Amino acid sequence: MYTLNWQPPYDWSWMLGFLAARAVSSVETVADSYYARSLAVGEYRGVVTAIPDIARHTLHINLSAGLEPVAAECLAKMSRLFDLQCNPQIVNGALGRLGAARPGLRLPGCVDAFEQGVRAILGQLVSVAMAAKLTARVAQLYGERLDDFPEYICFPTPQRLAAADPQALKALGMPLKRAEALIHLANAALEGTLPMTIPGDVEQAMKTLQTFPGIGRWTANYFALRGWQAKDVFLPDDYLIKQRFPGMTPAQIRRYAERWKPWRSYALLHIWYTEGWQPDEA
Amino acid sequence: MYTLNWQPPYDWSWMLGFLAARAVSSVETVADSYYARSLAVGEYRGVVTAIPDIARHTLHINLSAGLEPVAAECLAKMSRLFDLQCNPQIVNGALGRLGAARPGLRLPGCVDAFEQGVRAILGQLVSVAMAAKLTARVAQLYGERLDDFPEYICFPTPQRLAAADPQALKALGMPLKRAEALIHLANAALEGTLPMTIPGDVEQAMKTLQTFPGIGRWTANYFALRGWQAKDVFLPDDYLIKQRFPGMTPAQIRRYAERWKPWRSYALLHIWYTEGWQPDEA
Amino acid sequence: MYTLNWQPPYDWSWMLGFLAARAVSSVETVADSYYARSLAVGEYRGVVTAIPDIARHTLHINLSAGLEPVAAECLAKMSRLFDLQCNPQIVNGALGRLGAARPGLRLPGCVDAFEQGVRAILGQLVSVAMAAKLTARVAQLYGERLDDFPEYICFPTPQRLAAADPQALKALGMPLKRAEALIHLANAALEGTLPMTIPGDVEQAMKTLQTFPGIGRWTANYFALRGWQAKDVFLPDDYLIKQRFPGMTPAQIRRYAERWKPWRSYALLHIWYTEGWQPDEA
Amino acid sequence: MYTLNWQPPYDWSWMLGFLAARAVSSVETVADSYYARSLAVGEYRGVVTAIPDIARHTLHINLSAGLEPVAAECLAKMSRLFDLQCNPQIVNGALGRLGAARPGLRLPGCVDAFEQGVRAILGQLVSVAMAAKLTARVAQLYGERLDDFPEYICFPTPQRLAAADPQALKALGMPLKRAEALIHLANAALEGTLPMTIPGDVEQAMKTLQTFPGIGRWTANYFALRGWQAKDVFLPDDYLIKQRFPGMTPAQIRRYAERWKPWRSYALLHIWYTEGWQPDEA
DNA sequence: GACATGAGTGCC
DNA sequence: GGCACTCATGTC
DNA sequence: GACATGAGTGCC
DNA sequence: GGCACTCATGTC
Repeated sequence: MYTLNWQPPYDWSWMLGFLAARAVSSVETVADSYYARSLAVGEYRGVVTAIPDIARHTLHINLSAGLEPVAAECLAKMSRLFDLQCNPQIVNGALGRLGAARPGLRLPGCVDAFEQGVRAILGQLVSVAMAAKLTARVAQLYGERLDDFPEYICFPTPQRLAAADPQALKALGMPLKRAEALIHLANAALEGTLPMTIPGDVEQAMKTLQTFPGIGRWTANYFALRGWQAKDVFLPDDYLIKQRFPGMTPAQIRRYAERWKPWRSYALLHIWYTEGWQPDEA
Repeated sequence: MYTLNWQPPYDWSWMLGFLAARAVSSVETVADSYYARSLAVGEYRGVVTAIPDIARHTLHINLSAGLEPVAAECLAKMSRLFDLQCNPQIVNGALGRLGAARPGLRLPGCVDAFEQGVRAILGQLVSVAMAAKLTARVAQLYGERLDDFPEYICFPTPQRLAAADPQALKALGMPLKRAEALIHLANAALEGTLPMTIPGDVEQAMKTLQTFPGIGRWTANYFALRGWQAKDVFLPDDYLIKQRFPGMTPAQIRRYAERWKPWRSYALLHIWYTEGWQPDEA
Repeated sequence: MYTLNWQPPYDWSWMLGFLAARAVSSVETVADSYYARSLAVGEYRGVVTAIPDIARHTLHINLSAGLEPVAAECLAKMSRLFDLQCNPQIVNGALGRLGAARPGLRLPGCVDAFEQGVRAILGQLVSVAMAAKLTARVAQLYGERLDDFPEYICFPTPQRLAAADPQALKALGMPLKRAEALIHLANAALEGTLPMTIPGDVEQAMKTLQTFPGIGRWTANYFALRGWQAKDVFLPDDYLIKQRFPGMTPAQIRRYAERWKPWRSYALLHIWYTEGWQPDEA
Repeated sequence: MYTLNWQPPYDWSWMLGFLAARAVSSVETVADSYYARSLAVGEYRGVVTAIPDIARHTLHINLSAGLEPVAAECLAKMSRLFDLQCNPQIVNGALGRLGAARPGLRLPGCVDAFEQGVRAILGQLVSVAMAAKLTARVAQLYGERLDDFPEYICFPTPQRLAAADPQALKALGMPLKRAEALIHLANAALEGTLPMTIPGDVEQAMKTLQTFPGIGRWTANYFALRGWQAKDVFLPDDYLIKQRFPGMTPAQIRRYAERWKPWRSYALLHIWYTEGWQPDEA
């Protein structure tokens, strides 16, 4: 129905694959030709279905009737998720070699900063698949089902999680500390203390974000990258990243990563997805 | 040339009129058949043109090339400005008689919360036409002019007003306290402390805004109403509102206004634009 | 055994009467010729007996063997409780008539600031008789018993009340808010946040006390007078004071009291203890 | 005139030796047979003289006429400075061989915590002798000279040192951060933020003190030890203490000192004054 | 991965 | 001897 | 209109 | 009494 453009190239298989690995049961549905999920914008609810059209370098978006009143916001959330703004020529011509292998690489964003904040926290320590597992159990117990689409369920809202028993969340398979971190976040979201859109001084905001209980530098960085689509942040503390920069310390990986400014987020993504990458033999 | 839907009725004449009186020179251009303005989204900039289609209950939006990359967010911004999500038969079915004369009334939003905050501040005590001219001088001194469209100029940014000399701003025609309110607000915007979207707990947020230097209850209420498009806030501290409820104190006005919950913001717009309105013997 | 002198005249009948009405069962014993109570200074504990010898305008202090290693401290605490430093000629001189019916009037201090802090809070609203009873219940539940004096009990320490159960104190006959006030005061004392000695800036210090939950302006003023023995503070908010200045508001009474500077604490006492008194309708 | 008791043994040579080395000209006089200094308690001023009487295990205190009204507090101030409360059998019973060589060792305290705070700060990174002269300069420049004893100057009040020009202090011979630290400490004293008496939770109160400018973990410790006479604190960050524990790191010394709880302050003093001392090679 | 604790390494 | 900026530990 | 004071009112 | 809320009132 609705239609948005993008600038070639765009590696849709890479993106869909990336979302699929983290997809949450009952919330999202990922296939090789499309993406679909529940979506809440205020008291408006429905299902969004994104269908890319390669030959035409366009993305078709369909909305169930309940989301029509806020169509444009849905579109906006979709374009942030898919990084439709990216000019690959600018980024690739900057990252050089590092990106030459997957020039269609895009930054997977989010459809809602609060959700991403919940995802990031639950992604602490565990495996990607284990976080999706955990996130799935949290959505199941605290999310709302769509009257029109029972197979689907909306991600738990800020109020619902703000009013959850720490013990209950703990029972889903996470420390008490993690559950407290989640509740705190829902409140920050209710009060407007969790920036929902990318802030002008990402560095400063990430510092404030770290004063949140349960949110360390990794979570704040990862949340900035995904939740805000901050394009120039690296994850020198990441598990896989330490495994790509053998024997290097956080401030080293960090100083190194500086050569990719101001597209460190994209460089980070390429490294994660470059099977045998290793720092330059310099 | 995009397109967005709206439900009838929609009083465009009234809306464009409300925007026209507050139109800021070089930033916005208002006519009886279209609205247009400079628009910045991150580092992307251009000019938006909104043409209403009464024939097909549609709103045609056109963007210059420099904004096309972030097209979706632009459409979202225009939909919040024009209140396209509104179901008038629901609001008026609730407001009753108060809304029967102007059922097409809509809540004039903003295209960016930061800008709206600045306008709210530069609108204190002075006249509407004055705030407009005053605000234009600020946009004149701190705005980013568009290369693609020299005639237009982007609204100041938080980083540009945060680094502004108090005295300089004051010399444009405002007390020093107000120049300082603008500087503080820009800072808050920079670090993510200023909610850019409607928060879950609208008054907890408004209470927090009242700690900001230069922001009292009237400014908070007004900011929430237009900046967040909060649908259930009333302005019992408003000059004109006090005149509409002869000899009534803020609390009495607020008590009375409860009859229009959960659509007090619409009630407010109807009462503001209904000369000679007066409360019942209730 | 030990002896401390004073400057005549000293109204011991008034001093003992005042202390006698506020005495806490098992903690203090007040008779016509002597005062005695439990006393803890660190881990040193015992009983203190003070016998005033009018003839030789001296004060005889006896100390249980347990307090002997900290004799001086006990002596200084007795001198602060009895305002032995007072020069009646200077106060009665700077006060004129107001302080002529009882020039022996002394400011009753305290033996420990935290204790006075607790008394001040528990002395809120209820009558003096109820405050003493209420306080007696608190001492009875959290106090320390003296092995050599089974009849006496040490006033509760900050370490016990800080650990106290809010509900336990509430059960003694006080609002939950007042018990929480006590718990917080005890935590402040443990942390070194409660000034145990008169600060140089009493006004600033009191303003800081008022940020303590359960502590308003009255409690802070009363605590300064008794707890720090600050000599220049008035209780414009006091109940009995309001009756002493009919028709006048806290600020009027306060403007009036400026005439007795810098001995307002004393004036406050005289006016307090003069049923007939009334202001000069200037 | 006045007499205070102490339990033997008491190494007076050592004590007077410790105070004489740190004596401030115009403030205190220290001789073989006595100790003397200016003293201010409110608006009462004068000279205090302490003379130990070894024959009867007592200390004689003489107060100049100006301090009689507050004699008891003066007596208490002397008891805290000379650690009269100490029971050497308990301490020495616990310390074992560590204090067998000097069973009369006492903890040199102070007569005022503010003053002690200033001395702690002025003695940072300098020699005992320099600190004394440095301090003396400060005293002379901001003190209150006694009319009855011309050569005696009262130590600078908090009010006087708060309003001191941050440069005049630099002049005397201290860094810029050094003088700001003094001016800060002084305001705290005025507002009641600097505990004047030992808090129930020393570790906590010390943490808070460390948030003070110019006050680090070393000064906070030394301050607790002398200004509050806390008996169980150690100084692993002390230069001399480092030399006494060859190699070992701050945390290791600390863990070793634990063997002397709850008298680490005494353990500390013994180690300071036992030259070829070295830990057990165990 | 979050978080409080702990070793160090130059400049005031 | 304060004080800011890293890494190494060691439960949860 | 933001914002100190000040004084009322009513519910802990 | 504490305290949050409410209604002048005077200033910038």
